Amino acid sequence: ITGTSTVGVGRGVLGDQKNINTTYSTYYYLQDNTRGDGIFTYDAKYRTTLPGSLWADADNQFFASYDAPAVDAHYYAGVTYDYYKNVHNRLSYDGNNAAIRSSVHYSQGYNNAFWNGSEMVYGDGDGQTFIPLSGGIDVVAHELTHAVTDYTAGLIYQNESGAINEAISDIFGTLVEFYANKNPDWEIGEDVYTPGISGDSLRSMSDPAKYGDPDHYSKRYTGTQDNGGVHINSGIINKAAYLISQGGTHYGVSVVGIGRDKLGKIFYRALTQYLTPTSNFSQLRAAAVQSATDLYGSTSQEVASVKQAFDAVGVK
Ligand SMILES: [Ca+2]
Ligand SMILES: [Ca+2]
Ligand SMILES: [Ca+2]
Ligand SMILES: [Ca+2]
Ligand SMILES: [Zn+2]
Repeated sequence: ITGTSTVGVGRGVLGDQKNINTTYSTYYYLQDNTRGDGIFTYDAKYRTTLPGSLWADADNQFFASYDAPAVDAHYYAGVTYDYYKNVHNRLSYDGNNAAIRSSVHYSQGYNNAFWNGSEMVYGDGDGQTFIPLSGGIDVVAHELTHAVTDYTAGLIYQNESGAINEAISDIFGTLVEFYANKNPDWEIGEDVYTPGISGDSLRSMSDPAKYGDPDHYSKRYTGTQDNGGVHINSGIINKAAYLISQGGTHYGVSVVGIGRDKLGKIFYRALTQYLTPTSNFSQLRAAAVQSATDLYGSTSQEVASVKQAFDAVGVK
């Protein structure tokens, strides 16, 4: 919409108050003109037709419970845009400031959120398994990161390349959660998963086996479910990424951590310069080693740690 840029105030899914960038033109819309070609938030009104209508509000105050998921989808797309721009010098997901569109209130009782190749889509959850999924900054950033992967490596969504695609999204969704310093951790989806149980999450990067996902290549799922285990076998890479960052001993192999910042720089380089659509886990190791080499030298501690981490999870 064409109008004046302004700032509104609302409450997110978890009850926190935040300011959001809006546009005024008769109504106040969830349109943030300050980032790239814009961040746009739509109401899918419990239907599955997309994108729905651009979110319009009469007084720029978003404190209704129906507004909550929109507030957070709009705000957390802005934080994810800022992370990629400030940390990695990338302007939006295509690297050329493409507009970011999200629709909330998709369908009824829908326990999922996803990047559909053109925009973000978020369900409200059924209220037991999930609450509205845009309340989870690691969820928003995990899904928005599929857009970057799609424009760069293009990892296909099946077998080992799909599991790498998923792990890359968990890694960067976690780094965005640490960048916003929103109670950060190495778990995924804990702010929006099961409102009635404290302390769990959908997946864990520091210990994938806590929820039954593999944490070593010898425990990888080889059947056909879940497009060959894309959400299951990502635990092997997530554990490798956690060890590169934090360090630790895993199945007797010791890794000296190099921290989150270097973890993000290595994986971002690996993703945008060496991964291809059919890369497998072994090619991922090679790409991460080559990236660390590029950045820190072939005889650095950083290359040594990337090697130890992949060795610890059985990827050669
Ligand atoms: Ca209002
Ligand atoms: Ca957290
Ligand atoms: Ca988390
Ligand atoms: Ca929970
Ligand atoms: Zn994903």
